[PDB]
Amino acid sequence: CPRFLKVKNWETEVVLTDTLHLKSTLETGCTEYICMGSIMHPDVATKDQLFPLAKEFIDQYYSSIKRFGSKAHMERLEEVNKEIDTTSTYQLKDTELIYGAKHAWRNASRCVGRIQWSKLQVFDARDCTTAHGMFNYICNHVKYATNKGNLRSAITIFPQRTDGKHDFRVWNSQLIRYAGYKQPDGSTLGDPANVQFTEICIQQGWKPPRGRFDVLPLLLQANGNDPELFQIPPELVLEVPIRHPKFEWFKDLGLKWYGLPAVSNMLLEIGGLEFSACPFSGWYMGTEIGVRDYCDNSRYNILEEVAKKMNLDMRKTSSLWKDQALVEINIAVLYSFQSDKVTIVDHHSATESFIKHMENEYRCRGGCPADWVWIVPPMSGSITPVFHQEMLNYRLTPSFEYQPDPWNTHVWK
Amino acid sequence: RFLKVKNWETEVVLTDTLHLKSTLETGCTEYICMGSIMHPSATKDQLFPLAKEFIDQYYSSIKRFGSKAHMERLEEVNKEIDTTSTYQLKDTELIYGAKHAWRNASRCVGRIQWSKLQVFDARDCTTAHGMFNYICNHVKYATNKGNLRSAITIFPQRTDGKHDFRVWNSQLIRYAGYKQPDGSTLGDPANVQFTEICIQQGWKPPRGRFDVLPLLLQANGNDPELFQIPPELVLEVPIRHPKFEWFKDLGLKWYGLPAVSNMLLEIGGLEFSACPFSGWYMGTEIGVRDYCDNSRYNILEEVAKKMNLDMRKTSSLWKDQALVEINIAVLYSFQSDKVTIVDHHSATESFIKHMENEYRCRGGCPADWVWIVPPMSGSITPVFHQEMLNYRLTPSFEYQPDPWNTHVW
Ligand code: HEM
Ligand code: HEM
Ligand SMILES: CNCCCc1cncc(CCc2cc(C)cc(N)n2)c1
Ligand SMILES: CNCCCc1cncc(CCc2cc(C)cc(N)n2)c1
Ligand SMILES: C[C@H](O)[C@H](O)[C@H]1CNc2nc(N)[nH]c(=O)c2N1
Ligand SMILES: C[C@H](O)[C@H](O)[C@H]1CNc2nc(N)[nH]c(=O)c2N1
Ligand SMILES: [Zn+2]
Repeated sequence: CPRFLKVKNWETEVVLTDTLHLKSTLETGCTEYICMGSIMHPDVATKDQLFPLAKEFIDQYYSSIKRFGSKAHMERLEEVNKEIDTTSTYQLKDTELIYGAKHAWRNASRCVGRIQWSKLQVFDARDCTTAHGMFNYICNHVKYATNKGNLRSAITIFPQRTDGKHDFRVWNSQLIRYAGYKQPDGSTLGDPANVQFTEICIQQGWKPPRGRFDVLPLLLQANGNDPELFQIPPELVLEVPIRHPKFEWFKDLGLKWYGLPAVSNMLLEIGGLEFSACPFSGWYMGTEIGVRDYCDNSRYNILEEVAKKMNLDMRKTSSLWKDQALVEINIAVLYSFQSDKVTIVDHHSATESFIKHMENEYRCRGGCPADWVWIVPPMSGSITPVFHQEMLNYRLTPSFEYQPDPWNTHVWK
Repeated sequence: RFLKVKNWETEVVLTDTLHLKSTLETGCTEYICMGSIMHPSATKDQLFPLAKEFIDQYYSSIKRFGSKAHMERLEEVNKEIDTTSTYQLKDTELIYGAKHAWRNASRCVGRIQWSKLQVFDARDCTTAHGMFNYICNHVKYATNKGNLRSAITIFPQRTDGKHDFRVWNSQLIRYAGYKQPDGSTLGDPANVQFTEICIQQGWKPPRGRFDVLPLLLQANGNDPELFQIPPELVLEVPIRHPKFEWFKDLGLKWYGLPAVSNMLLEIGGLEFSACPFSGWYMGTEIGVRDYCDNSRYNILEEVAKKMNLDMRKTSSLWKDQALVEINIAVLYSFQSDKVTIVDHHSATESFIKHMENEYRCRGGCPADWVWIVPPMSGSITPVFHQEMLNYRLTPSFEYQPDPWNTHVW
């Protein structure tokens, strides 16, 4: 591979120079002959696989603290090496765990919020032994992160994978999501995307309220056991009702959303160690809710209903009636979050901050991996700065990876 | 391997086999993806196997692979390369090659139309005056009084790189750009340099906002010469709004014929360095990019003003509101003037149907998601949710160096 790669901004003419890509550790899925850049998703490590991966991470940590080649550095290496040899695995120090989480976020190419990468409260839940404990740790996460509306980003890390038969898993893909109920007539109530999972909860014993916005319970798996259900205390789930600063009729749509965006289905990889349950959260960019959750056809799909109340011409598509209702819905989303003092950021602010982050990363780190397809907002794309920014995508470690859904793999005891 | 692509909205899965036929790099490796890089990085012995491959897929596509017709054509291309270091395409081959280069154009959302393309063979052109005549005919045919028609004019292939035919204009029709004394820019800022090359060549600029640039035509590696297209061939649209009567007072117009002239058409290892091609506009090209790009006409703030919007915080989404209205006006103007235009909803729908067509009859369709998704309202068009595989099939339209960075005067 070439040593220096250039990326250009076509709006501002700025050329940046990337050396970081040389440290690339995982495969992107692309080859010289084909590009999988728009593809969403393109029994444990042996002692001989683990040695190099650990050292790689440890060297990197001691590099970051300006102690590379130090006595403490070599002692730590020997300690890890002996531990992998005696026990087939090793344990991270707390300092190492905190560094790893922050760097997994820093490396997350699909994330536009990374200017905040170094400000992450890390909760070490590695002493957790049961689902009830997982629940306690998660409720504490939610309340801390929620902070009465002034959200703070956090990750809670449960015990690492051992033999693969003893995984900790949060079965929910996000900590806070709404239920979805298929009707006999074929229509859906709630969030249609969550029907499969809503059905799983009901099977496990959940009593469904069968409403439009029912917060799903947590389905929690400790130490490879069958998962158990818990209801998050309602008072811990901050919610915002959606209203419009001009249209008085918008509140009559009976829409609201949850304040805390928290991903619980991904795998944290640090020094070759696998943290299969590592829920993390930050704060929302408006378009996530206003464009995707609300306007995707497979989601709440409210464009039609909103276009009507707006008295828009809906016969030809070239009136752009769809577009005009999209903007208003996203105005209402940002307006309702700011008025209730819940932290939210619009797609203009967020993309602008990300350009500045990316540049500083090029200046200090020699690169900043980014997935344009995820980075560009799902509306008004070219009037945000990221649209015009060339990006290099590649996969540094530590990282957040995808993993199989647990209901596909769980062995019911 | 047989690769699969999923649409996440409809859950339709398609299976791509066609990708196995490609041999040109895309720029990515297993460890670095350059999916958002705009521009990622011949003799007898080089020229033949390519000639062969192209002749082979031609006779395969007309259902006579290994025919007597096929065999002689191969021997034909043999001797011709052996003795002239090149070869000339049959007419039928030229037409097939052009249509398929459009078909293989990953970045093009309009490809449902690929097989309806009027091919003007201009290979007997020898002078810039010649080229100009050919181009005027192209523009006039393709404009067609508003009922636009896809066309391509193909000039003589490269021979030795020293006698290249080149259209210096990157597009056949574009407005001028003037670097003002006070530091502002008049017209289209994208064109400031090219405009200045024209003025330096004798062009008398009217210094207006929307001045059609003259043609700068290079024939056979010679110095280029200026030609103004006759105004009655250049169809333009005044932009007005269906509800906002003040929008006409903005003073905006755009040309009707989108016609890319800076690209290289490659067929059978032959290089057509001058091959302007045109179709018809998708509304967002003008409403979003041309008008609202910060480094282009940059009209967002002005429009938002006339809309009396609150422009103090970005979170009022005032920019978004203005953008939607600008694109409504654009569609409405063209439509009202019986000039062919397509909205990003219609065009994306057509592209998804086209994709399904391709996978069913051809086994795939290379598509560049970064280019296919419109620059506004992305996820409320179907292509946002469509996984697409990108790879490079030939015949293709490629990029080439700007001529002013290579030509020896
Ligand atoms: C602090 C405020 C943050 C903001 C505003 C933000 C912004 C975003 C946005 C808009 C997305 C796209 C999500 C989607 O389309 O589904 C995203 C994805 C993502 N974020 Fe961030 N983010 C934040 C914090 C974090 C944190 C704390 C982490 C991890 C420690 C993180 C890691 C990721 C990852 C891994 C993805 C892609 C997830 C996937 O594949 O579904 N982000 N972020
Ligand atoms: C017939 C109606 C057509 C429509 C609606 C259409 C639509 C589009 C659009 C919106 C773009 C993006 C251009 C940009 O943003 O700069 C594009 C690009 C492109 N089109 Fe099409 N197009 C059409 C016809 C054609 C024809 C006739 C050809 C060739 C014979 C062609 C080949 C290409 C190529 C090579 C690109 C990429 C240009 C570049 O790399 O800058 N298209 N098309
Ligand atoms: C995988 N596609 C489905 C996404 C559904 C979904 C539903 N609720 C919340 C999120 C959160 C995504 C998300 C995560 C984080 C950490 C920050 C942020 N701004 N956004 C995602
Ligand atoms: C390279 N990025 C800037 C392009 C600017 C530019 C200015 N005028 C016309 C075009 C042509 C774009 C274009 C080309 C074709 C063939 C069809 C279509 N609908 N649109 C492009
Ligand atoms: C097919 C395509 O990869 C898919 O729709 C992607 C496009 N870009 C995205 N970008 C973000 N932020 N989130 C998404 O879910 C997607 N989906
Ligand atoms: C950086 C990125 O490649 C560049 O901004 C691209 C993005 N997508 C595009 N898509 C289209 N249709 N036209 C363009 O000029 C661009 N520009
Ligand atoms: Zn790629």
